[PDB]
Amino acid sequence: KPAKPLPKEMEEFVQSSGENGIVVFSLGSMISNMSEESANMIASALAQIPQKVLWRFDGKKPNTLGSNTRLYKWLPQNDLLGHPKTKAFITHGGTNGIYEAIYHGIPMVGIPLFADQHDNIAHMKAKGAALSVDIRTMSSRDLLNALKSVINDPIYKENIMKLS
Amino acid sequence: KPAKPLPKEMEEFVQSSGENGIVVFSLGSMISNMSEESANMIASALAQIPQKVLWRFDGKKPNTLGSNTRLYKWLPQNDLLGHPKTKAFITHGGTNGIYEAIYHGIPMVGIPLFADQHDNIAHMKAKGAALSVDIRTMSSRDLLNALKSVINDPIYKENIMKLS
Repeated sequence: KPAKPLPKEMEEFVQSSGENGIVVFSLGSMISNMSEESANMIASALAQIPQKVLWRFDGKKPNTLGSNTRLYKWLPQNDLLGHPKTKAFITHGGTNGIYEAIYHGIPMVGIPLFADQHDNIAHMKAKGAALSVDIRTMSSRDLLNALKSVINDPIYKENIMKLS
Repeated sequence: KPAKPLPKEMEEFVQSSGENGIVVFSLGSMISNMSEESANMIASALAQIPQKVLWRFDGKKPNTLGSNTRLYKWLPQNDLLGHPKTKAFITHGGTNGIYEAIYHGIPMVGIPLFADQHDNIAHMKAKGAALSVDIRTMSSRDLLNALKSVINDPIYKENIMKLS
């Protein structure tokens, strides 16, 4: 699972998303162990989307961050995934978050690094419950496009929700 | 964060630790990308402790797994850390996990692999809020000695509850 309310200041930010709703990037645990320009290429993508973004982040502030995007050292990932404004989930593709993504039926953009992460996202994509990015090159536009598909094209939400 | 209750099945288990209480190993997101013997070493340290242990895990069941230790592909880490029966948190030391442990008063053993994790754990260690393992060599007994100290010496708790 059941989802509990969010902290006030965070609820306030989610509610400011009107009918566009929210994107959650959690955990982004391996972003700090990548180049400043990767975080940038991503922040560039997140910025150009009408959704508010809550991005689970600890390192240096990306200098492409949007006014849509807020960086938090800790997020209630699960509480957010259960929010009625959540449209998409961004994750490395650790099994834990994909279980919560499935539970609450929130379709995903994967950004894997290690085989574990690649094969988990490959699986959800084969089930049309996610799109994936990077490994092979990546442009902001590649992520941006991935993000507008899953958010706006309702088939990805049908597909994740046939898994729960 | 607040902690909502666990799933009934996970509550039966947690309650089966009586006056020993529980250890949470979550997420251990990188356990999948290290050798089988690594898991078998850790499992051998977890088995040697009267606590029940919930380990967030998604590969090949370790063959030195204890009867006290159960593997789960997903955990409600935050609800577990909340639970009044929790004694110790084992984590790679990512920022997110150290935030819930601070919030809830749960001392930690870090098993860090990256710099952000090596730093976060070194801070916690110096606050007297955690011990740390691996990097340099690593034997089961190092992880056991660490565990018993944090579970049993009430100082490590006292220190983490000054941080919250």
